[PDB]
Amino acid sequence: EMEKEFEQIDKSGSWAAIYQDIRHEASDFPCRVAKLPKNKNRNRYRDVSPFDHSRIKLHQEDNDYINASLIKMEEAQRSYILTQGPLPNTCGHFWEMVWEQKSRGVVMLNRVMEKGSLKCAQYWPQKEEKEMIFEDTNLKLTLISEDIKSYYTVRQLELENLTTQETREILHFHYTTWPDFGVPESPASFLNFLFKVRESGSLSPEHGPVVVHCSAGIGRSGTFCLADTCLLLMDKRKDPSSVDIKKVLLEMRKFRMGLIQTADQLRFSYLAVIEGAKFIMGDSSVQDQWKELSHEDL
Ligand SMILES: O=C(O)COc1c(C(=O)O)sc(-c2cccc(NCc3ccccc3)c2)c1Br
Repeated sequence: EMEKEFEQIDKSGSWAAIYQDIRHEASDFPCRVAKLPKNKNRNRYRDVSPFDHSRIKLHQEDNDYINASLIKMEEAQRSYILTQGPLPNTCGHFWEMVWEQKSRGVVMLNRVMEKGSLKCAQYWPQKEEKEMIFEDTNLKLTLISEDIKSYYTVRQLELENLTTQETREILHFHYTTWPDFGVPESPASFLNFLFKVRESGSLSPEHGPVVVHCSAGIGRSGTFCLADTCLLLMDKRKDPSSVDIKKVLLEMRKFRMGLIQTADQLRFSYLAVIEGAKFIMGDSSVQDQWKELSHEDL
Protein backbone atom coordinates (compact mmCIF):
# COMPACT_ATOMS: atom_id res chain seq x y z
CA GLU A 1 0.00 0.00 0.00
CA MET A 2 1.48 3.31 -1.21
CA GLU A 3 0.64 5.54 1.77
CA LYS A 4 2.18 3.14 4.32
CA GLU A 5 5.18 2.45 2.08
CA PHE A 6 5.68 6.20 1.70
CA GLU A 7 5.96 6.56 5.48
CA GLN A 8 8.50 3.73 5.78
CA ILE A 9 10.67 4.92 2.87
CA ASP A 10 10.44 8.44 4.27
CA LYS A 11 11.07 7.43 7.89
CA SER A 12 14.20 5.49 6.97
CA GLY A 13 15.20 8.15 4.45
CA SER A 14 15.80 5.57 1.72
CA TRP A 15 14.36 7.21 -1.40
CA ALA A 16 17.75 7.17 -3.12
CA ALA A 17 18.02 3.39 -2.76
CA ILE A 18 14.41 2.76 -3.76
CA TYR A 19 14.97 4.98 -6.79
CA GLN A 20 18.21 3.21 -7.71
CA ASP A 21 16.50 -0.18 -7.45
CA ILE A 22 14.17 0.96 -10.23
CA ARG A 23 17.09 2.01 -12.43
CA HIS A 24 18.63 -1.44 -11.87
CA GLU A 25 15.48 -3.37 -12.87
CA ALA A 26 14.57 -1.00 -15.72
CA SER A 27 14.08 -2.47 -19.18
CA ASP A 28 16.85 -2.16 -21.76
CA PHE A 29 16.09 -2.28 -25.46
CA PRO A 30 17.84 -1.34 -28.65
CA CYS A 31 17.69 2.16 -30.02
CA ARG A 32 19.24 1.50 -33.33
CA VAL A 33 17.51 3.90 -35.58
CA ALA A 34 17.95 6.74 -33.10
CA LYS A 35 21.67 6.02 -33.32
CA LEU A 36 21.94 6.04 -37.12
CA PRO A 37 24.41 8.76 -38.29
CA LYS A 38 21.74 10.53 -40.35
CA ASN A 39 19.69 11.09 -37.16
CA LYS A 40 22.49 12.55 -35.08
CA ASN A 41 21.21 16.11 -35.57
CA ARG A 42 17.68 14.99 -34.69
CA ASN A 43 18.52 14.19 -31.07
CA ARG A 44 18.78 16.83 -28.36
CA TYR A 45 20.65 14.44 -26.08
CA ARG A 46 23.20 11.80 -27.08
CA ASP A 47 22.23 9.60 -24.10
CA VAL A 48 18.42 9.93 -24.39
CA SER A 49 16.88 7.90 -27.19
CA PRO A 50 13.63 6.21 -28.08
CA PHE A 51 13.57 2.37 -28.20
CA ASP A 52 13.03 1.04 -31.72
CA HIS A 53 9.96 -0.96 -30.71
CA SER A 54 8.03 1.98 -29.26
CA ARG A 55 9.30 4.97 -31.28
CA ILE A 56 6.82 7.16 -33.13
CA LYS A 57 7.41 6.95 -36.86
CA LEU A 58 6.86 10.01 -39.04
CA HIS A 59 4.72 9.12 -42.06
CA GLN A 60 7.30 10.05 -44.70
CA GLU A 61 9.58 7.93 -46.89
CA ASP A 62 12.54 10.31 -46.63
CA ASN A 63 13.42 9.87 -42.94
CA ASP A 64 10.85 8.76 -40.41
CA TYR A 65 12.77 9.48 -37.24
CA ILE A 66 11.77 11.58 -34.33
CA ASN A 67 12.99 11.24 -30.78
CA ALA A 68 9.52 10.33 -29.42
CA SER A 69 8.06 7.22 -27.74
CA LEU A 70 4.56 5.78 -27.53
CA ILE A 71 4.00 4.77 -23.91
CA LYS A 72 0.96 2.51 -24.21
CA MET A 73 -0.38 1.57 -20.78
CA GLU A 74 -2.48 -1.48 -21.63
CA GLU A 75 -4.05 -2.04 -18.22
CA ALA A 76 -4.95 1.64 -17.70
CA GLN A 77 -6.02 1.96 -21.34
CA ARG A 78 -4.39 5.36 -21.92
CA SER A 79 -1.46 6.18 -24.20
CA TYR A 80 0.97 9.10 -24.09
CA ILE A 81 3.67 10.17 -26.49
CA LEU A 82 6.77 11.38 -24.67
CA THR A 83 9.20 13.41 -26.73
CA GLN A 84 12.14 15.74 -26.44
CA GLY A 85 11.77 19.47 -26.78
CA PRO A 86 11.81 20.04 -30.50
CA LEU A 87 15.10 21.21 -31.98
CA PRO A 88 15.30 24.20 -34.40
CA ASN A 89 15.31 21.63 -37.22
CA THR A 90 12.67 19.21 -35.89
CA CYS A 91 9.69 21.55 -35.34
CA GLY A 92 8.04 20.50 -38.60
CA HIS A 93 8.59 16.87 -37.58
CA PHE A 94 7.06 17.63 -34.18
CA TRP A 95 3.86 19.05 -35.62
CA GLU A 96 3.80 16.31 -38.28
CA MET A 97 3.70 13.82 -35.42
CA VAL A 98 0.93 15.74 -33.66
CA TRP A 99 -1.08 15.74 -36.85
CA GLU A 100 -0.38 12.14 -37.85
CA GLN A 101 -1.01 10.77 -34.35
CA LYS A 102 -4.20 12.83 -34.17
CA SER A 103 -3.23 14.29 -30.81
CA ARG A 104 -5.42 17.06 -29.34
CA GLY A 105 -3.23 18.21 -26.49
CA VAL A 106 0.44 19.04 -25.98
CA VAL A 107 1.86 19.29 -22.46
CA MET A 108 5.09 21.25 -22.08
CA LEU A 109 6.75 20.99 -18.68
CA ASN A 110 9.79 23.16 -19.33
CA ARG A 111 10.66 26.73 -20.26
CA VAL A 112 12.44 27.58 -23.52
CA MET A 113 15.43 28.71 -21.50
CA GLU A 114 16.54 27.12 -18.25
CA LYS A 115 19.70 27.73 -16.26
CA GLY A 116 21.18 29.80 -19.09
CA SER A 117 20.67 27.27 -21.89
CA LEU A 118 18.04 26.67 -24.57
CA LYS A 119 16.20 23.48 -23.59
CA CYS A 120 13.60 23.74 -26.36
CA ALA A 121 13.13 25.55 -29.68
CA GLN A 122 10.34 28.16 -30.00
CA TYR A 123 8.02 25.77 -31.87
CA TRP A 124 4.72 27.65 -31.44
CA PRO A 125 3.78 31.24 -32.48
CA GLN A 126 3.79 33.87 -29.73
CA LYS A 127 1.44 36.38 -31.42
CA GLU A 128 -1.75 35.93 -33.49
CA GLU A 129 -0.57 38.06 -36.44
CA LYS A 130 2.60 36.03 -36.99
CA GLU A 131 1.63 32.44 -37.68
CA MET A 132 4.33 29.82 -38.31
CA ILE A 133 4.69 27.85 -41.53
CA PHE A 134 6.66 24.59 -41.54
CA GLU A 135 7.61 24.13 -45.20
CA ASP A 136 9.33 20.76 -44.83
CA THR A 137 6.21 19.07 -43.40
CA ASN A 138 3.68 21.43 -45.03
CA LEU A 139 1.77 22.62 -41.94
CA LYS A 140 0.57 25.99 -40.64
CA LEU A 141 0.30 26.94 -36.97
CA THR A 142 -1.61 29.96 -35.66
CA LEU A 143 -1.98 31.28 -32.13
CA ILE A 144 -5.73 31.74 -31.58
CA SER A 145 -5.86 32.69 -27.90
CA GLU A 146 -4.15 32.11 -24.58
CA ASP A 147 -5.13 32.10 -20.91
CA ILE A 148 -2.08 32.98 -18.80
CA LYS A 149 -2.04 32.04 -15.12
CA SER A 150 0.66 32.53 -12.50
CA TYR A 151 2.68 29.35 -13.03
CA TYR A 152 1.25 27.99 -16.30
CA THR A 153 -0.30 29.06 -19.60
CA VAL A 154 -2.95 27.41 -21.79
CA ARG A 155 -2.80 28.23 -25.48
CA GLN A 156 -5.32 27.51 -28.15
CA LEU A 157 -3.73 26.82 -31.51
CA GLU A 158 -5.00 26.01 -34.96
CA LEU A 159 -3.00 23.51 -36.95
CA GLU A 160 -3.66 23.29 -40.67
CA ASN A 161 -2.60 20.59 -43.10
CA LEU A 162 -1.79 22.76 -46.10
CA THR A 163 -2.00 19.77 -48.41
CA THR A 164 -5.65 19.18 -47.53
CA GLN A 165 -6.48 22.47 -45.82
CA GLU A 166 -7.93 20.35 -43.02
CA THR A 167 -7.97 22.17 -39.66
CA ARG A 168 -7.67 21.08 -36.02
CA GLU A 169 -7.68 22.83 -32.66
CA ILE A 170 -4.67 21.96 -30.50
CA LEU A 171 -4.61 22.77 -26.77
CA HIS A 172 -1.17 23.68 -25.36
CA PHE A 173 -0.60 23.36 -21.60
CA HIS A 174 2.63 25.03 -20.55
CA TYR A 175 3.81 24.50 -16.97
CA THR A 176 6.37 27.28 -16.50
CA THR A 177 7.51 26.83 -12.90
CA TRP A 178 8.78 23.24 -12.84
CA PRO A 179 12.56 23.21 -12.23
CA ASP A 180 14.67 20.96 -14.44
CA PHE A 181 15.75 17.98 -12.30
CA GLY A 182 13.34 19.44 -9.76
CA VAL A 183 9.77 18.97 -8.54
CA PRO A 184 6.55 21.04 -8.71
CA GLU A 185 5.95 23.71 -6.07
CA SER A 186 3.47 21.45 -4.27
CA PRO A 187 1.19 18.48 -4.91
CA ALA A 188 -1.55 21.10 -5.26
CA SER A 189 -0.12 23.11 -8.12
CA PHE A 190 0.79 19.86 -9.88
CA LEU A 191 -2.65 18.29 -9.54
CA ASN A 192 -4.32 21.55 -10.46
CA PHE A 193 -2.34 21.55 -13.72
CA LEU A 194 -3.08 17.87 -14.36
CA PHE A 195 -6.81 18.35 -13.97
CA LYS A 196 -6.71 21.32 -16.30
CA VAL A 197 -5.31 19.01 -18.97
CA ARG A 198 -7.83 16.35 -17.93
CA GLU A 199 -10.86 18.63 -18.13
CA SER A 200 -9.86 19.88 -21.58
CA GLY A 201 -10.79 16.42 -22.84
CA SER A 202 -7.29 16.09 -24.35
CA LEU A 203 -6.74 12.75 -22.59
CA SER A 204 -9.92 11.22 -24.03
CA PRO A 205 -9.47 7.90 -25.86
CA GLU A 206 -11.48 9.49 -28.68
CA HIS A 207 -8.35 11.49 -29.50
CA GLY A 208 -4.83 10.44 -30.40
CA PRO A 209 -2.46 10.14 -27.45
CA VAL A 210 -1.53 13.39 -25.75
CA VAL A 211 2.01 14.59 -26.48
CA VAL A 212 4.15 15.28 -23.38
CA HIS A 213 7.56 16.86 -23.49
CA CYS A 214 10.12 18.60 -21.49
CA SER A 215 13.67 19.02 -22.53
CA ALA A 216 14.79 15.42 -22.66
CA GLY A 217 11.25 14.05 -22.38
CA ILE A 218 11.86 11.62 -19.54
CA GLY A 219 12.32 13.40 -16.22
CA ARG A 220 9.46 15.83 -15.66
CA SER A 221 7.45 14.26 -18.50
CA GLY A 222 8.01 10.92 -16.76
CA THR A 223 6.76 12.25 -13.43
CA PHE A 224 3.69 13.78 -15.09
CA CYS A 225 2.74 10.53 -16.82
CA LEU A 226 3.34 8.20 -13.89
CA ALA A 227 1.04 10.30 -11.68
CA ASP A 228 -1.74 10.44 -14.28
CA THR A 229 -1.65 6.71 -15.03
CA CYS A 230 -1.62 5.76 -11.33
CA LEU A 231 -4.67 7.97 -10.68
CA LEU A 232 -6.46 6.48 -13.70
CA LEU A 233 -5.68 2.90 -12.62
CA MET A 234 -6.94 3.73 -9.14
CA ASP A 235 -10.02 5.38 -10.64
CA LYS A 236 -10.88 2.38 -12.84
CA ARG A 237 -10.77 0.01 -9.87
CA LYS A 238 -11.89 2.65 -7.35
CA ASP A 239 -9.31 1.16 -5.02
CA PRO A 240 -6.08 3.08 -4.28
CA SER A 241 -4.61 0.01 -2.58
CA SER A 242 -4.51 -1.94 -5.84
CA VAL A 243 -1.93 0.46 -7.27
CA ASP A 244 1.81 -0.35 -7.27
CA ILE A 245 3.53 2.89 -8.30
CA LYS A 246 6.99 1.39 -8.77
CA LYS A 247 5.56 -1.50 -10.74
CA VAL A 248 3.66 1.01 -12.90
CA LEU A 249 6.81 3.08 -13.43
CA LEU A 250 8.73 -0.01 -14.47
CA GLU A 251 6.03 -0.79 -16.95
CA MET A 252 6.32 2.68 -18.48
CA ARG A 253 10.02 2.27 -18.66
CA LYS A 254 9.50 -0.59 -21.07
CA PHE A 255 8.43 2.08 -23.59
CA ARG A 256 10.99 4.82 -22.94
CA MET A 257 14.20 4.97 -20.92
CA GLY A 258 14.88 7.00 -17.87
CA LEU A 259 11.40 8.02 -16.94
CA ILE A 260 11.71 10.08 -13.78
CA GLN A 261 15.22 11.30 -13.16
CA THR A 262 15.61 11.84 -9.42
CA ALA A 263 14.59 10.15 -6.18
CA ASP A 264 12.74 13.35 -5.26
CA GLN A 265 10.68 13.28 -8.47
CA LEU A 266 9.70 9.72 -7.54
CA ARG A 267 8.87 10.77 -3.98
CA PHE A 268 6.82 13.64 -5.39
CA SER A 269 4.95 11.19 -7.65
CA TYR A 270 3.83 9.43 -4.51
CA LEU A 271 2.75 12.73 -2.97
CA ALA A 272 0.68 13.73 -6.02
CA VAL A 273 -0.99 10.32 -6.33
CA ILE A 274 -1.87 10.01 -2.62
CA GLU A 275 -3.34 13.52 -2.68
CA GLY A 276 -5.14 12.97 -6.00
CA ALA A 277 -6.70 9.78 -4.62
CA LYS A 278 -8.87 11.98 -2.38
CA PHE A 279 -10.67 13.29 -5.46
CA ILE A 280 -10.81 9.88 -7.15
CA MET A 281 -12.54 8.43 -4.08
CA GLY A 282 -15.40 10.93 -3.79
CA ASP A 283 -13.88 14.05 -2.25
CA SER A 284 -14.59 16.44 -5.12
CA SER A 285 -13.99 19.16 -2.52
CA VAL A 286 -10.16 18.94 -2.87
CA GLN A 287 -10.13 20.17 -6.47
CA ASP A 288 -11.03 23.69 -5.35
CA GLN A 289 -8.47 23.50 -2.57
CA TRP A 290 -5.75 22.71 -5.13
CA LYS A 291 -6.83 25.68 -7.24
CA GLU A 292 -6.97 28.09 -4.28
CA LEU A 293 -3.53 26.91 -3.25
CA SER A 294 -1.75 26.84 -6.61
CA HIS A 295 -2.10 30.65 -6.56
CA GLU A 296 -2.78 30.56 -10.30
CA ASP A 297 -4.57 33.91 -10.42
CA LEU A 298 -1.85 36.42 -9.44
O1 LIG B 1 13.11 16.90 -16.88
C1 LIG B 1 14.00 16.92 -16.00
O2 LIG B 1 13.74 16.97 -14.80
C2 LIG B 1 15.46 16.90 -16.43
O3 LIG B 1 15.55 16.76 -17.86
C3 LIG B 1 16.88 16.63 -18.38
C4 LIG B 1 17.72 17.67 -18.85
C5 LIG B 1 17.49 19.06 -18.92
O4 LIG B 1 16.39 19.53 -18.64
O5 LIG B 1 18.43 19.78 -19.28
S1 LIG B 1 19.20 17.01 -19.38
C6 LIG B 1 18.82 15.40 -19.03
C7 LIG B 1 19.79 14.30 -19.30
C8 LIG B 1 20.54 14.30 -20.52
C9 LIG B 1 21.47 13.26 -20.82
C10 LIG B 1 21.66 12.19 -19.87
C11 LIG B 1 20.91 12.18 -18.64
N1 LIG B 1 21.04 11.19 -17.68
C12 LIG B 1 21.45 9.80 -17.95
C13 LIG B 1 20.29 8.90 -18.33
C14 LIG B 1 19.83 8.87 -19.70
C15 LIG B 1 18.74 8.02 -20.07
C16 LIG B 1 18.12 7.21 -19.06
C17 LIG B 1 18.57 7.23 -17.69
C18 LIG B 1 19.67 8.09 -17.33
C19 LIG B 1 19.99 13.23 -18.35
C20 LIG B 1 17.51 15.36 -18.48
BR1 LIG B 1 16.64 13.77 -17.93
